[PDB]
Order: sequence, then structure tokens, then C-alpha cells
Amino acid sequence: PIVQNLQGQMVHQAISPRTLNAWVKVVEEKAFSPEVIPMFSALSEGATPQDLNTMLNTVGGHQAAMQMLKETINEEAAEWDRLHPVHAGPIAPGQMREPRGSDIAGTTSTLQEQIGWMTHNPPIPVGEIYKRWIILGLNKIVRMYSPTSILDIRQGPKEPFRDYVDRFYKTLRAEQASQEVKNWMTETLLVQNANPDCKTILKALGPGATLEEMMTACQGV
Amino acid sequence: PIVQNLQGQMVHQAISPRTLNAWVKVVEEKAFSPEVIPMFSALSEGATPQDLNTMLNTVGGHQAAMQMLKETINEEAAEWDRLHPVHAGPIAPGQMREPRGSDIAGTTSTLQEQIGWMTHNPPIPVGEIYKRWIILGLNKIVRMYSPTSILDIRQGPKEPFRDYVDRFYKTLRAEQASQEVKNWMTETLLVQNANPDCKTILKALGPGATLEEMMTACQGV
Amino acid sequence: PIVQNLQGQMVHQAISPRTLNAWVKVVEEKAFSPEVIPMFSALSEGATPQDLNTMLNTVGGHQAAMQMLKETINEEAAEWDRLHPVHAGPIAPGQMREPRGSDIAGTTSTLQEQIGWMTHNPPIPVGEIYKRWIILGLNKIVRMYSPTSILDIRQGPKEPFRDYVDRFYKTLRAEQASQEVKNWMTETLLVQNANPDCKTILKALGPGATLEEMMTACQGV
Amino acid sequence: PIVQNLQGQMVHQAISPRTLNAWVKVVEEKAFSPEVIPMFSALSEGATPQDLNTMLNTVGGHQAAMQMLKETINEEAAEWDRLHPVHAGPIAPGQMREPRGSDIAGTTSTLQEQIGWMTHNPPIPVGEIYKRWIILGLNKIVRMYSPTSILDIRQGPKEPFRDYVDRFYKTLRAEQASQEVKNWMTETLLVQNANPDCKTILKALGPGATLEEMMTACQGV
Repeated sequence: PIVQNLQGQMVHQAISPRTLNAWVKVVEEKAFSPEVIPMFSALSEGATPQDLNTMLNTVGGHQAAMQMLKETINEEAAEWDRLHPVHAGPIAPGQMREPRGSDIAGTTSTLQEQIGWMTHNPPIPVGEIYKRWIILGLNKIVRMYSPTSILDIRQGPKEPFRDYVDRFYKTLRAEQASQEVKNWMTETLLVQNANPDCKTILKALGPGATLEEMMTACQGV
Repeated sequence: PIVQNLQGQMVHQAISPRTLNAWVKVVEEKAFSPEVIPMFSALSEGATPQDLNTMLNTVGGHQAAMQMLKETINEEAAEWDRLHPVHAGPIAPGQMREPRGSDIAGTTSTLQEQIGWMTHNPPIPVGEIYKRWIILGLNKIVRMYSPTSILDIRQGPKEPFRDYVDRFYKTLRAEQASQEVKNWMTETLLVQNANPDCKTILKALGPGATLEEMMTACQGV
Repeated sequence: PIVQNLQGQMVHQAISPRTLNAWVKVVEEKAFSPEVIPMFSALSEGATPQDLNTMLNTVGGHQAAMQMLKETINEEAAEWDRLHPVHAGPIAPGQMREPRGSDIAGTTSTLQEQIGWMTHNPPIPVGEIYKRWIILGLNKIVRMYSPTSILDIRQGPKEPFRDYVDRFYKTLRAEQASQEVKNWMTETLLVQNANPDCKTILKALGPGATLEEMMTACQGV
Repeated sequence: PIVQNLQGQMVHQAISPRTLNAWVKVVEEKAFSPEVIPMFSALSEGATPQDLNTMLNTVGGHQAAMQMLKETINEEAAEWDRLHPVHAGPIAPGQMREPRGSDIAGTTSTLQEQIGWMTHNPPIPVGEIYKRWIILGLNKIVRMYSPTSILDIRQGPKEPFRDYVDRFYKTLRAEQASQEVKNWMTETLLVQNANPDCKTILKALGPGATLEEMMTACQGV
């Protein structure tokens, strides 16, 4: 990793044992769950592509998910090369070369090249770019390995409203849509898919009511 | 270890209780699995040949593999001596000798000499060289102690596709065959050894399909 | 066909009886065998598209192949027209017309036109072009009418090694797979798919043993 | 092949149907009997390397023997590249490129280079070098496919010397033995592996005897 100190001083560090051991346990304990992304992002602050390829490689098992992420990286890598044209003839020996897709995945680049590109000012943020690819592929696995749909979440005859809304906003987080489609699921489905007893209560509040007013209202049902 | 700090301040330190433990537990819990080789690499950041022999000697048992790994480390060491001539090194009174293969493998060399080579201007990475030679030897153990053949991976009658793709790409990872060979394994076997129910579906997509299109294809099957 | 005489006098000749009989007999004995394809080029060296149409149209039966071939050629023909569009505005006065894909397949081009393009300097080789489309399409046919997988070729409990190496490389010859993968099939599969007794024989030579060494070693097991 | 007509006039022509067919039928009928190699040399008078590949690729059947011959052809090719390195820069003014092993074997080179090499002054006889490499691998096939060694040729009790001597001078014909050594094999083995009656008569002739003197002596035996 590389640690920024006082005055914008960036100095390289060995990867700590407990960053390693916490990162494996997060993938053992919660597998490919939505909250696992933030746990990844947090644990991976200030990492290089060598440190990131390491975190990915230190995962044993999961090779179907690690392989779906390899294609995604390779497609992104091909996509980075298409959008960013390959240089011709001379490249300045005084100024470091622009990274290729294979360089962003750490495949064709050195640790010193990764360090030049992050430490240099303006930087080329290879750590943060490749992490964004990684997060891109993690969504594809997370969504896939969760067999969920927000439309099949309903409240049972005796189910506490608070638990049905917990289930709803648990299911909704893993759904892939625009914010407007999500906003619409919120204003439409939450009341629709509430129970007959609860359904009368929320329709009597009208569609102007907040999530709080609805949550203390339907508490005893 | 030798940790390089800010302004290139290089300071020797002794191998930590949690470094020691992590590496001991990694071999106890995960033995010679694939994921051990990047973890080994991680935990051995700033490692001198003494720090590397320590990690290897602090493991109890695994001594058939540790004997295999010693012949291999002796082979890479004899190879290193063969390539580079026996010579005194820098002939100033204040300077350390020029390392042999047996010095890199830590047999004929002292901790201060090892510290000398690594801090040396211009640096000789005797620690990392010996880690590559150990990784080369771990890999021969890891491939041999892996029970499966990729030619025996096929999906069962009521078996979920996803668990199968995990076994194929777990087994494929542990195989030494080239990228062109490994791409042929993907384009042929994966589709081929699928059960009748999914087999008909994957054939209906055409042979252009991605692993993603197969997994969404077989998500109900 | 067109026969090039001394000093390069190219004059067209009538399609020879033993050209006609040779190609007829060849198809009668060897059908969809891989050996048809070099024979096809050898017997068509110096041909026009008229002559290539004669040999294909003089084939009785095999009409599934002739439709597959026909389709392959129209695809190749459609593509030749996509990449090579006809020039803007008025024609050069002395020159010969632009061959279109159907001209090249001899569909829309007379005998004289086909002779002009071939003999004109610089030559447009409508004959050799049509042959690669015909060979591409023939390789698909050959491969389709081949059924056995190369994984399915194994030595019988007391089968002569030779009769299995013959089966192995006969089936290998009709595999689509890149050369490096066919090299991988050679090194893995051959010794692997041998019977307990021959397997043992080969295993005693050590794994460096050349095919001459494998064949003399299993000369009698 | 390339026909030399009146006054150094070299003219290209196609490989003849009835040539090609003669070769396929000799191999179909007679496989790899010793007379097959002289037949192959007889049938390829003025053949290019291309024409020589045409003849190997038109063999169907016997692909372990054909494999053995490719490997031999790669050995003979690699040795040509060892003895004579690559010739740097762009080809010498009005001079032909010195061929690689892969050029003699007809792969990296084009038919027009092959016709130039053969027809140029000084000529490069690429056709006859490759033909020796093929004749060498046909001899490995002949010798390997043989069931009896010259040590193993022996006379029956009531067997005519003449019929036995026919098995001996056939077996001697396929030996890779040198000529001074084949001469010992004649003056030693022929009588020694004779029946006791014909042996006695032939020993009585002394060591000066011809094959004729030996056949006319054991005429009545």
C-alpha cells in the first residue's frame, strides 16, 4: 500500500497481516453479499494494483466468481485500450508512459510503475481505477448470486410491518435499476405489497406521508 | 525483516509474533492450497533469507513437501552459481562479498551479510529471489497435492451449474497448461460436460456466449 | 484450366479426361476424408472458376455438403463485395471490369473474363481465391462428417500402441484446435490414454521420450 | 514440378493426377515395404518441395507413421538452421535468400521462391534436400515396421538356400548398417545361419566364395 503523511508525503508500506486476515474473513463470513463491497472498499484504501491483485489472488475457492471478474477485467481492459489509443513510435523517457488495460489490471505494469503513477503530480490513479473495475465485477457476482426480486416481497397475514420494510429495503439494495425506477418502486410497491390490515392504514395516510409516519402508524398490526 | 521507511531510511527488525503466527496458521489451516502462494508473498514482504528460513523452519510437519522444496531450492541455487562466476565481490575494505546460490538460499550466509546485500548500493534482492525459487517449489507441491484432473471435471444430474463452475475454475487454476490451452478448456469442456437440462440451453445460446450468459441461462435450471 | 508455357505464354486448355476421372474417383473412394482437400488443390492447380464449378458440379450426391459449401462460398462472396466496392464514376477505357464476389465464384463471370483476369498483368487470381473459399468450406465438411472426440480416443486392454497412435492422430487431424493446443494433446493425452501394460512401458522410459522412442518401446506389449 | 526442356529452359507445371494416384496406390497396397522408397524417388523426378508436401498430405491412413516422419522432418529442418544461421539485413543485390529449414520443408517459403531457387544460377536444390529428409524418415518407418532383423534370418532343414538368401538380401537391404559392416554381415552371417547340410558344403568352398558359388553349391540341397 502507499500511506499519505503530512505535506503530501506518499511512502510505500508492506501489506499488514490483519488487513489480509480481515479481508479473507469478510469473504468467508458474508460471501458475495452487498455490504461486502463497502467492506472491500474500506480495507483496500491506499492499495496499489499489486496489493489489489494480491487480495484477489489470496482468495481460495470462489473461482467461478474470480473468473467472472477476470472476464470483466479483460473486457474493461480491452475497453480502456479502445477508448485510450495505443501510442506510436517514441514515448518520452523523461515522462512515464500512459497505462494500457493490461497495466490497470497490473498484468503488464511494475510496482515501481504503479507507484510512479499514483505519486506523480497530476497522478494517474491506477489503484482507484482498477478498484472501480473490481467493484464493477463484484456487482455482477453479487446480483447474480442473490436470486432475489423486489416485486416478490410481500407482508404475511401476521408479519410486523417493521420486518416487512426491513425485508423490502434489504431486497431493494441489490436491485439493478435507475434511481427513478427505484423511486417509483418505493412510491408504488411498499404500500401495494403490505397486508390487508396495513393496506387500509397506509392508503388512509395518503401518498404524502414519510417512511417514519408509516412506520409508527402500522406498529400494532 | 528490513522495512524501508520515508527518505529511504532502511532499518532491520526482528520477525513478529503475528507474522510468525499468520504464516504457521496458513500452512496448518490451508496447507498447500493455491491461495497460500500469494499469502506467503504478502507475509514475506521485506524478508531476508534468515526471515524466510525462519518461516519455513517454524512449521511443524509437512516435511515430505519441505524436503521436496529443499531439493528445488538447491536446484535453483546450483543454477544461480552456474550462471554467475565465483568471485570475491567489491574489493574495498568496508564491503561485503558477492552472494553465491547457497548464500541466497541462506545456507552459507550470515544475517548481517544478508542485511548487507539488501541495503547495498545498488540493491541486490536476495530476499525476493529466494521467495521466487520457494514459490516455484511450493507450486510443484501445490500441483502434486491437488487431487483432481481438469479432464475429470463434469457436472452431475441434480447438480447446480454454479457449484460445478466453481470446481472447474478451481481445478483449472491449479493446472500448468498454457493460456491457449486453458481457453480451449473453457470453449469446449465447460459446455460439453454440463448435464442434459443445462446442456440443451447452453447450446441454444450459440458458442459466442459469456460465462455470465451461461450463469443467467442456467439460473432456473 | 490455363497452361503456362515457355516464356510465359498462358493459353487456356479444355478440362482433361483424367482431370475429370481423377476427381470423380477420388470422391468415390475418399468422400469426406481429410485427404480430399490437398487432392482438390493439386487437381485444380492452374484452374478457372469455370473449371472449379465443373469438378464441384460433376460430383454426384453429397448434396448436403454441396449446399453447406455453396453457403460458405456465398458468405465469402458477400464479404469480398463488402470489402472491395466498385470504383466511383466512369470506367478506365482499355481495362477489364472489377471482379465482384459472384464473378470470383464464376456465377456471374464468363470463361473469357475469368481468362482475362488470370492472364492480365497485374493478375487478379479469381481461381486461387475461389479455391480458398472452396477449401475453407471443405474443411468444415470434413470436420462435420468426422464424429469422434479426441478425448474419446484411448488404447484397448491389449491393443497395439501403433493402432491407437494411428487412431489418435487420425482424429487429431480432423480437430479444429490451434497448433499449441494440439501440441498439448500430444504431450498429455497420448501416454495418458494408453492401457495398463503399455502405460507401464512408457512410464519406464521417462516423460522426455520421443515418438520414435514410444513406438520402439511399445513395439510388442 | 519443373521440366527441363531444350537449352536450360525450365518450365513450371502441376503435379500429375496419375503421379499422385501412383503414390497413393503404392502406399495403399504395399504400405512401407523397402521398394516404396525407390518408388517415391522414381515418381518425384523434378518435384518442388510443394509437390513433395502435396504427396505427404494426400496420404490418408497410417498417421503414427506419418507423425514419425513430421518429427523427422522437424529434426532435419532444426539441424539445417543450427549449421547455417540467419542472414541479417535485406537480401543481397540480385541474389537469392539462403533458405531456412522451414524454407526447405516448404512452409515459410512460397512456391515462386522455390521455383527461383531451383531454377536460378547457381541453383539451390531445395526439392532434393527435403527429399533426403523425407527418405530418411521413410527409412525409420521401413525399419521400424519390419518384424525381422538380419540376425534373425536363418535357414530351415529342408529349405532351399536360394529362398533363404532372398529373405537375407531383403533384410540386409533394410539395415542402417554401414557398407564395411554389411560386408562382414555377408561373409559371416549367411553361412553361419545356413542349415548344417548347406553350411558344410559352403564352408568347404573356403572364404573366397561368391554368392553364385554359394548358390550353385547348395542347388541340390
